Amino acid sequence: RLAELEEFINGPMYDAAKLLYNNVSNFGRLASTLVHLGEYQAAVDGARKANSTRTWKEVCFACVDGKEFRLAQMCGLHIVVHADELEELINYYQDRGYFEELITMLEAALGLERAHMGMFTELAILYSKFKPQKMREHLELFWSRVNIPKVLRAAEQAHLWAELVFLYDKYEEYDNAIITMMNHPTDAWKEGQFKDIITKVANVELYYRAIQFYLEFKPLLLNDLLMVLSPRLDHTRAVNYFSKVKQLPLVKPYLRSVQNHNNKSVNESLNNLFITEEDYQALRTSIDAYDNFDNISLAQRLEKHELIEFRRIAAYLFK
Repeated sequence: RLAELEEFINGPMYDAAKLLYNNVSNFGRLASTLVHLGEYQAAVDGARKANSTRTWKEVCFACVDGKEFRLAQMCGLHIVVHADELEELINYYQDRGYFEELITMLEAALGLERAHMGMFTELAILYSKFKPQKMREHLELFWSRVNIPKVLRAAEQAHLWAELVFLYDKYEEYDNAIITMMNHPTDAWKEGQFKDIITKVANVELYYRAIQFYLEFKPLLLNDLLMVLSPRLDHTRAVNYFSKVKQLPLVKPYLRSVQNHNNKSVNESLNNLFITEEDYQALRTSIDAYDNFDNISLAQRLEKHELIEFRRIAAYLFK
């Protein structure tokens, strides 16, 4: 020990070289041997002085092997910042099965001034398959600083529907956000945002596919939803469906809201309602303001009605 301590340090083996490399100050191997000597905490000092990447990898990895984590962490925050290195560092903490610590480190890295995309993208991914509850609040803050396509394929695989919509939304892949809110309603579906995304949708067919969904599982919301679909909705096609599905009394609010298009199936459909609900004043106005309908059919149908207000209308229709 002191044998070479006062000899090499007098004038111009892991424990001997430890001193040798120490005076020449080749921290590259000073740190390397310190590890190879189980003197971890100090080896992280040599790696600091050595200020080398390939060097922190030797120390960090071994520091891991020795299951020294608070060390392997601060000794790992010097590597994550290096995109070209981020992967091997993760793939290493993975096979050693230390997924818990790997995600505890990245937790801090995020703070680092040199924190990049590859980090946020990788934390999300991990979070999905190891801490789903966090997966949300994470995208909530760093959805902009992450490779979206990869994070999606990662929630798709992790059935995190609520989040999937979030991103599909941000990534402006609206058709997908809707399709998703529609197959996994409990999770994803939210009344308000459905009425905001649906619009952006590209493939209009989804409207008719949504109408059906809302109609079969959410009746009270079908009208307010129809109101937003109006501009691009093929009303004749819409009314036909509701009619075949004998649901026209439910979409009344919508029918009135559209009738002003003097659409036929609309008037005919709308008029049948005023009739079954003995609303003759409303019927009068309808056959007065909008004329696209078969008056003789109506006329004939009404001339047989038991209510005088209607029989009078029939007469008016025939004239």
